[PDB]
Amino acid sequence: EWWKEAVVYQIYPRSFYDANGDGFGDLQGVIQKLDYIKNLGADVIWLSPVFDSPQDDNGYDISDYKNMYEKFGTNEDMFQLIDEVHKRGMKIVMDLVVNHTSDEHAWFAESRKSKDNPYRDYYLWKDPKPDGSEPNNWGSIFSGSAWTYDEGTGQYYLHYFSKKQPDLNWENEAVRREVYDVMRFWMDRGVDGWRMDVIPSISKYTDFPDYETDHSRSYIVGRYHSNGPRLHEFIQEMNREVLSHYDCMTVGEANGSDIEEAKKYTDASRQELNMIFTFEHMDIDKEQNSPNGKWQIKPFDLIALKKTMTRWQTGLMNVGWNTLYFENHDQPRVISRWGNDRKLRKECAKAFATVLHGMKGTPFIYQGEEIGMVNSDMPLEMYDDLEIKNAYRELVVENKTMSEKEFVKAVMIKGRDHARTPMQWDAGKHAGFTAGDPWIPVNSRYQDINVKESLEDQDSIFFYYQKLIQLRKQYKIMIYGDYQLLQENDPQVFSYLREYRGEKLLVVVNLSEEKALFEAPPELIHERWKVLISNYPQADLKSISLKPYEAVMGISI
Ligand SMILES: [Ca+2]
Repeated sequence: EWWKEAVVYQIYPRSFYDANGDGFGDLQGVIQKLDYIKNLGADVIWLSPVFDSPQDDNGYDISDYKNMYEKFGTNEDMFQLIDEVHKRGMKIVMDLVVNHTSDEHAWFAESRKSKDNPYRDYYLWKDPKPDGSEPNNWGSIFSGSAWTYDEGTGQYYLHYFSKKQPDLNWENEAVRREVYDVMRFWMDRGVDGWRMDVIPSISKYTDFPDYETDHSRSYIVGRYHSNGPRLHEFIQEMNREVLSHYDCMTVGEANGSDIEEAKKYTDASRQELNMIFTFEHMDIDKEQNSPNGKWQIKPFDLIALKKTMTRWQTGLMNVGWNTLYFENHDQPRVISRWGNDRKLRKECAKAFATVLHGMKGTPFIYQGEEIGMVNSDMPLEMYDDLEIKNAYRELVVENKTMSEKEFVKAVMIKGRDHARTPMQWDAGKHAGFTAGDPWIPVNSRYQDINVKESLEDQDSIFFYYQKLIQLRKQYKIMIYGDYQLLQENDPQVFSYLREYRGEKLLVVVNLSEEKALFEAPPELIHERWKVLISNYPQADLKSISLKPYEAVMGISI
């Protein structure tokens, strides 16, 4: 299946390329950079959402599923992009955002008018408690309550995300039909698949029970916010009504998912989705459940990474399918977060890439990951994301569960905007992103980190990624082989083995700044190896003295 063998490149289009000079990346800009992506070697593009939206959550608050936001272009520009993707032998996946819409979507503008409106039951409306307060103690992921009051009609509406992202009512069959008609509209025009935004949230517990009260916080995000009673029923209905009618790929964004849930979504026999993004490996550097959420930082712990990635590799080894990612539009640059982004930036970027691309699953490359883009030193006032604005207000100003200094430090490590500063094309003004003024500043280190310098340097992170993708297309063991963690207890080295039809692939990566040692276990000592890739210049893999961030992948001969 082409989706098993794919390498996906995720574009965050407002930050990719600005062809028309307004500072906002656009769909013709994407078209003009497709040759670059094909030369890297990715065969599938996932576009973050370009549908009409007032941009409260930068496109994830959609106000029209059948038209583009004007700064991206028009549907004609989108149809051309689909065509240009296909002319290059590639595929395009769009972002399906159907847990919620914008409050400016015509559906919601109508819903909120009156209880008798035909759109009233497209959304989730509930009476206040007798004292006027919210139906329950559920929280929003972007801080505060999940409920907002509408004075006109005397009810609250639910939003798991912002107050400008009212949640759709999937109990109403008319809403399910509306979603399936959106999907067919785009698929009939050549969209090859969907990345499904917060897909585990679409089914609600319609009794809306309170969470057990904590004492540490007023609003709670927990187990009712996902995996509702009708979740898999709905995904199975979407497959029958839509996905089964096209040659397509689907990936669900699945924050909160564990390995058994992943098998419910991804086991082919269940006729749901092809794969999902879990957050469990993204969650290793926060406390389990602080009121400060992901902003309650912990240092990188390689043993925690090895345990989580291994549970996923073994859990979906012979049923379902994994996604493989360290970066996306919601995550910091991994080398800044967990590694060295200075003197060992190249070695480190290549080392995290080798850990990831040596595994079973579909790899995702976030725009700029392939040139080693890094987190930004911009001051807090320059950040754009509503998530930061809302968390500063709740955690620092109001509840005082984080100090100013601690919050600033956490945002410098994990703010989503580190992913969103423009793609770095060359060393000229605004890194070649725009001839105008970019919507957020370009990262201050762009003169040293960009596509131009990368293509001029044979030792670039770019060529290393290009090689990993080539290897994947040449060596079927990388796609189909099983997985075994080796040297499990080593606190510096992530090593593992893939096996397929009597061939072995050995991946050994020192995720640390200091020297380390890998010794092959006893069963492998009489293997002969050929080195397929390494991030140091100078094949006896039974014993490897590893330099800082040294990575090597060998195949048995
Ligand atoms: Ca533009």
